[PDB]
Amino acid sequence: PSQVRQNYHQDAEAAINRQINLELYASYVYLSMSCYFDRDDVALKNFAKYFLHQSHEEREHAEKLMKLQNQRGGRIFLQDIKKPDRDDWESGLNAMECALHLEKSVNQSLLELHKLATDKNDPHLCDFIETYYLSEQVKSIKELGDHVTNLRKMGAPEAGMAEYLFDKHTLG
Amino acid sequence: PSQVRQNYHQDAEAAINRQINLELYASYVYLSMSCYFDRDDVALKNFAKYFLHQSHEEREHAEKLMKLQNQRGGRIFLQDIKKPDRDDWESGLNAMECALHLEKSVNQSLLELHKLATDKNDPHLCDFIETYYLSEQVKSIKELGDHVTNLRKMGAPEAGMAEYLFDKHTLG
Amino acid sequence: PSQVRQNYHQDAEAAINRQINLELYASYVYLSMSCYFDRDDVALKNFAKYFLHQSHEEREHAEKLMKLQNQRGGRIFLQDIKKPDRDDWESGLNAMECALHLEKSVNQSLLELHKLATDKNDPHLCDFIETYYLSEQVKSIKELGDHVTNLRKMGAPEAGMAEYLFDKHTLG
Amino acid sequence: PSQVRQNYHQDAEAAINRQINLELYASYVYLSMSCYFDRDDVALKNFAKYFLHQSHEEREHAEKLMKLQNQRGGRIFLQDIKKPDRDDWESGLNAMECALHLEKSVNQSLLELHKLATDKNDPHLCDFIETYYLSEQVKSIKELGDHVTNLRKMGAPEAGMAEYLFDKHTLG
Amino acid sequence: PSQVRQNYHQDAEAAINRQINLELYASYVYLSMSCYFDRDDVALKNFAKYFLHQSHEEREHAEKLMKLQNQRGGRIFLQDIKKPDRDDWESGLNAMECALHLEKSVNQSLLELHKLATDKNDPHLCDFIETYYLSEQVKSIKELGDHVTNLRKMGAPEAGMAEYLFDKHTLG
Amino acid sequence: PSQVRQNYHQDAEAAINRQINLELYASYVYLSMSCYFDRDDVALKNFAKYFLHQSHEEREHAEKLMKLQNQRGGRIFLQDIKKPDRDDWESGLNAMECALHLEKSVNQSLLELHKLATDKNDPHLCDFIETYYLSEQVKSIKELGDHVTNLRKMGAPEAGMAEYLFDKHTLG
Ligand SMILES: [Fe+3]
Ligand SMILES: [Fe+3]
Ligand SMILES: [Fe+3]
Ligand SMILES: [Fe+3]
Ligand SMILES: [Fe+3]
Ligand SMILES: [Fe+3]
Repeated sequence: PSQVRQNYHQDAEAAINRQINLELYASYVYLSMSCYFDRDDVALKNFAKYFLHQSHEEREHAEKLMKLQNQRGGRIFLQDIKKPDRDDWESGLNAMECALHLEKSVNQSLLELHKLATDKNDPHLCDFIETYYLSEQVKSIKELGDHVTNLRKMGAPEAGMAEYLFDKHTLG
Repeated sequence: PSQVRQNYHQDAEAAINRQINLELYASYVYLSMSCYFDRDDVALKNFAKYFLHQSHEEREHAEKLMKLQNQRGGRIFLQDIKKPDRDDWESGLNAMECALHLEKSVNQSLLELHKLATDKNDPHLCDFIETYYLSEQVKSIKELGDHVTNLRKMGAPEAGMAEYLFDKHTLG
Repeated sequence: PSQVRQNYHQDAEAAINRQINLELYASYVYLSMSCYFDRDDVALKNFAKYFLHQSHEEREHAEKLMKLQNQRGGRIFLQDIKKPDRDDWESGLNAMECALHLEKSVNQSLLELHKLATDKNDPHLCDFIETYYLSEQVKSIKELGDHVTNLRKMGAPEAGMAEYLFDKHTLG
Repeated sequence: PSQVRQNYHQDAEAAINRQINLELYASYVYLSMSCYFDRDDVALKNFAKYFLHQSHEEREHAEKLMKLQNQRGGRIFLQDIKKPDRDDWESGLNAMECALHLEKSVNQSLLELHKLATDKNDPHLCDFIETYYLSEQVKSIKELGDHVTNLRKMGAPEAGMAEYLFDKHTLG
Repeated sequence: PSQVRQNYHQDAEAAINRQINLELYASYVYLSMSCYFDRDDVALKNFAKYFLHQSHEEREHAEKLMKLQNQRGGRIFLQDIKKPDRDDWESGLNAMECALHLEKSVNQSLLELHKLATDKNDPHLCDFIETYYLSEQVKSIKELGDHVTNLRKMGAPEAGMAEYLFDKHTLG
Repeated sequence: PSQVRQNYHQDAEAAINRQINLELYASYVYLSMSCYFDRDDVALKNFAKYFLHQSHEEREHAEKLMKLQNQRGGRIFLQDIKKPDRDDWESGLNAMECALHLEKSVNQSLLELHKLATDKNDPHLCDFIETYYLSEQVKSIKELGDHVTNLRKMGAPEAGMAEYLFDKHTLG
């Protein structure tokens, strides 16, 4: 074993490698949304800015899980990063609704990982997930729900001034 | 009697204890409106800010009446603070119309208290109500009437951009 | 259900609404103690200052629980705020001993709420209670015990200089 | 066609989408090298810093090609990002020699893309590749050759002080 | 019982007194290592500085456990501090390997204490150990493993320039 | 012998190792007094501050004797640090009287060590004890005698305001 390794089960080492690939895939989906809003037939620059910011945040989450795996004396194994489900994201409203669905699937995976660390009696790993990951997911899910509510009430997508004025006043 | 007590009738001491409970109840109604606009299915953050500010102002009015009762040598007696009439406030327009009705009922109670101090020949108590309470109620009632007029003219609640743009330009 | 709701049981939503009413009641008891020390027949101004500070801290605790209920997608329901047990608090020593009893009853309710979140497997709710509530209650209970010990040793209430010199040197 | 499109052949649009996937793959290989030097059985922190810097530079190259494709009125199509050839990189010398081989394969692909733009008479695309890509590759290839020369002369890998003192004096 | 005591079992009070003696013993072992590197026949001043810093950190850990025992209303009982296993520590490499073994034995004792607080349902005591002790031990164990790896690769102890150049470049 | 050793007798080397253990024991007794005044049933915070300061001063005296032993080319040998005589120190007056007795026993040991260095003709060792130790002990003994005199005249321990007002005005 590694000279530093203590109280660190092989099931937890394997589950951390699965979470690293999921954060890298989330970063790639947000990059694809950012490219779509910069097309000349779409042209919404504060929507493009917003999704490029989310893409860089998800890469930082991934690089912080790699640091934890080396600190406990586990070994990192990388896999393929699969392509997104779509190339064309249809509208400002539909992109926000797709992002809300993604963030809820990442939160479900983190809750399953906390349950495994609890069953293996790893208190350091439980505290790391609570402190750096769970409170950030709850904050992101609430912001995306508030954006979907306002866009639906203004009459997006059919009311043509709706996505233009939301790009200026909320995302500006 | 208290060693400080002079020209202070027992009817006025009892009427001051009734006004203290009414300001505490007004503060609780504005807190309930502030919580409603922060729901994920409502999401109007400048409406939530506005009503939380009114809730803190009404508590200051209450604490200033307690100071007056101790200065004249009367004795404070507290009662229950009853719950608001509603949990769901329906829209931005309906909440402003409920607040206009509340502020007019607080003003009516203050006018009845000035009439009692006039009949008992208490000039210090008449001047305190004129200086700190009557000119603040007239200013608050006029502001709420101007907000109701603008929201009705923009087409709230059915015109979906109306409450969104009023939250940005008047309450911002 | 709310579009944001995930891993949030209806028993926990109901227990959070009970804790909100208990913090609002604690805030009202400290306001009643602050009024008592400002009477002309009592006249202890640093005792009055101390309890008005505790009353404002307990309102902030309440408003922070309302924010958590809206973030997880639950619904806030308000009740009556009942009046305190007393209008006259007898002395500086007796008021500190009543406050020590109140803070221990609020801590017991928070420990029962952490036990319920543990049984329902809600790690986000467990961490919120640990981080913002449990370490503040332990710190408040120790300060109140140290004030009761010093006042009893100086000979309060019968030694008339005791509460006067404690108001100047500890609460000043 | 797009309303902005002028002098932009479909073969060049397809070749730009192939270069975008190659820069994203280069960024992933440098991230895998950075993780290796942070293991407790390797522990070379200025080697880890150096490769994390190269990984972030290659992502910026990719995001700048996406901007060019939208400016000329072409359409971006993403593919899978394949995993690196290795998980264990053996030594400081072997990692520098693998990086020199990678940078020469990226330069060969850029030279083939300039030849295609020359044959299609696209002067704007020729100038973009010359100005932002060709002079950066020649500078990177020369730096990596100088690092390999010094490490071989000091006696790496078998002379144990060689990689330690190069980490302190050249990469510090 | 103490007037402040709530939810605090006598087994946990006894286990906290055992951890206080273990941190005081760790502080004494690091002081003995610091004296050894200041001998005229050893003369390594950055090694002496490094171990004197660790000795002062372990005393702060002890004094913070005493504060917790008084806050929960338990009673402190002191024992003898036993002498270290050695007076002569042989080399820079052997001292780092002895320190790595000590830090892993302190971490094992803290994990046994978290398991006891979990079984007694003491959430305040669980959070204190997680927040102030577990993340500091994991960070210290990883640093000591990286120092042992570099010293072995440079050829310590037999390669006479190895401990001299590590004292200048890593501990400087 | 050590290459630096000159005019340094083996009896003096052995007497310096005995004085090192006595300063470490004095530091441990003052730490036990500091913990006692922070109990919730005692609660005297300027008494707790005062004794924690004395505990840190006695550790500095010990670390300065270790430096002298290495400078003259002698060898340090550590022993057990025995536990204090008491866990409960009864009052502010009784703790000051115990500290006065301790400081006089440390001074007696230093006078016996100066007499031995005089008999062995070691002028450097005589000057070190005069310059750094003898004038500090005479100053500490006089301060403790003045504190005992004032506490006895104010009526401590039975006059309950005595230790409270001395904590505020002399130790503040
Ligand atoms: Fe994430
Ligand atoms: Fe008012
Ligand atoms: Fe509270
Ligand atoms: Fe490149
Ligand atoms: Fe420690
Ligand atoms: Fe001393």
